[PDB]
Order: sequence, then structure tokens, then C-alpha cells
Amino acid sequence: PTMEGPLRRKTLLKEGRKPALSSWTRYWVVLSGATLLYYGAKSLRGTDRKHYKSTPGKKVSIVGWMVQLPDDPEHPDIFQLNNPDKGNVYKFQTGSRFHAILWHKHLDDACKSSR
Amino acid sequence: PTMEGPLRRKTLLKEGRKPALSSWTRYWVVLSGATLLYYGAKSLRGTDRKHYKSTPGKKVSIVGWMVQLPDDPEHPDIFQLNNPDKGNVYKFQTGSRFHAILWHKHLDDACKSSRP
Repeated sequence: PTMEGPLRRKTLLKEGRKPALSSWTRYWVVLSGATLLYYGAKSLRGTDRKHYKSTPGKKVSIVGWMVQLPDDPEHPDIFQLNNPDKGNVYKFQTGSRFHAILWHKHLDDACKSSR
Repeated sequence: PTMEGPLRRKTLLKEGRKPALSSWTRYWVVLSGATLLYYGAKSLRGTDRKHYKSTPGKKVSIVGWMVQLPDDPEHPDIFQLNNPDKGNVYKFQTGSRFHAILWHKHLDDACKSSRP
């Protein structure tokens, strides 16, 4: 894998419309090639790999997607991810600005890879 | 900084001898150049950067130190750090094998890097 770590994701737009409720969801996320694999939480607290499931609940290719880093002091650990038509848009919390920068780098490489 | 993250540290040896008391302590650790800066936890809730203090509690140069990855299925998220004479030895829990490998990479470079 290129990158792994505990992330919280919030859906801002799905199929071009705002979800009724856009709350944060805890996941262990693995970026393998240009594919994101998401592992749901086993409990309500914890950020170690063991606090998340063994089988992925979601698998998404991000080839051609776009990732952005907002440089927002109010939310220092966030990055945003959008599919090509910007109909599916997500924000991710990483726990720190450093990890937001690190994820942005690897995600940007993946979005721009050919496949 | 080259690397940052929440780590738990345990001291195995200090000045060549096992400490009387030893346990896992939570820290936000920042590798800046060849220096590790440690920020203790503000409270009991400690995963995000904001859960740790703003002023560092420890500052340690690791130039000439050695870091090791044990490849131990029993403790997949551990890496060990040793000072030059191996009198000060620590183990660190990172939460995942992936982060243990990542920290090892950056620490190994730092141990072979420059002194200010």
C-alpha cells in the first residue's frame, strides 16, 4: 500500500446533491495503487489498525479524481476529495495538518496515475 | 518536519539498566531534522494533534542512533530505538505495521543525517 491510516469522512455531495445528514464516519483507509479501501470501526473509540474491521466495507477507484488542501486554520487536518464531475464530494479529517499534507500528496499522485 | 504522529513509548533501558518502573506513555512526536520533539497528552483523550500539548516536554537528537523493525506478528506496530552505546533503548507503538515501517524509514534517515 502507498498510504494507510485512520481517517474520518464526511459526504458533502452524493450524485450532485447534499445528503440529508452529513456527519463524520470513522474508518481505517488504505490507498493501494489508485484504489481506496475503507474498513469500518469495530467500536466507538480508537485509531489503531486493530480498532477497525478486517474486511473492507467500501472499495473505490480514484483515477481522475481531484484532491484539495484548504489551508484553513479553523480545520487544519482536512482535505477534500471530488470525483471527476464533482457530483461526489467528501471531506476527510486526519487528526493533524501533517497527515493532511501527507495524504494529499499520495492521493494527488493516485488521482493523476494512468488506468 | 519530516514526520509527525501519535506514538506510545516505553523505556527498556536507561544508562544501561532497566528502569524500576516502565509503562507505555502517550506522546505526539515530531521529527524535525534529526531531533525528536515529544509533546505529552493534555488529557485522557489522545489521538489528534490537538489532544497533545503545545510546548514540548522532551527534545532529543538522534544523530548516530539506530532504529530497528522487529517483524514480529505479535506486535506488528512496534519499532525499537537505541542510542549510540545502546544504553538507552526504547520501544514505540505506532498503531499499525504501516506506520511502524513509515517511522522506521524516516528515523533511519535521521540517524544518518546531520547535526546542527
